[PDB]
Amino acid sequence: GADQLTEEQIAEFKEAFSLFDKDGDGTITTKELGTVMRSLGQNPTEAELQDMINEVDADGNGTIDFPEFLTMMARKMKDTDSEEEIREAFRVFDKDGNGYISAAELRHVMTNLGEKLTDEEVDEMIREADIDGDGQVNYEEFVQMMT
Ligand SMILES: [Ca+2]
Ligand SMILES: [Ca+2]
Ligand SMILES: [Ca+2]
Ligand SMILES: [Ca+2]
Ligand SMILES: [Mg+2]
Ligand SMILES: [Mg+2]
Ligand SMILES: [Zn+2]
Repeated sequence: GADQLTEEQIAEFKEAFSLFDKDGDGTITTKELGTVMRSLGQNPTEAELQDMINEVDADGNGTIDFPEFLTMMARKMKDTDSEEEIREAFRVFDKDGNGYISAAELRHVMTNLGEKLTDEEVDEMIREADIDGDGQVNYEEFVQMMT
């Protein structure tokens, strides 16, 4: 849902993040999250606070940065949020929007993104990611292509 947030919503979330981030180091700790929760009448344990962070902790460093905070504010988990971002990346290559990346689409978009590969490199990239062997890369294959 983080992709559906408006500009004013994001600007308000920036103000909120700054109030959570007491020491201004750009990350929210369990200590900082706990302060906020208790100001709102809750008493989460340290384990419950760490779990709130883990649910959005895409990089696994144990703290919330602002992109992860946007996941939290959209009331989403990190797995759904990452799937939204992978699907956005997929759509960049799927120029004709049919749900499959062709060799010509991969060559075209990679070229315009500054990496001009030979026709042989593109065919090789397609074949390696093409699991079901239909000659194209669907979304589920695109995810494994990126791991
Ligand atoms: Ca901090
Ligand atoms: Ca993190
Ligand atoms: Ca396509
Ligand atoms: Ca395929
Ligand atoms: Mg969304
Ligand atoms: Mg966006
Ligand atoms: Zn995200």
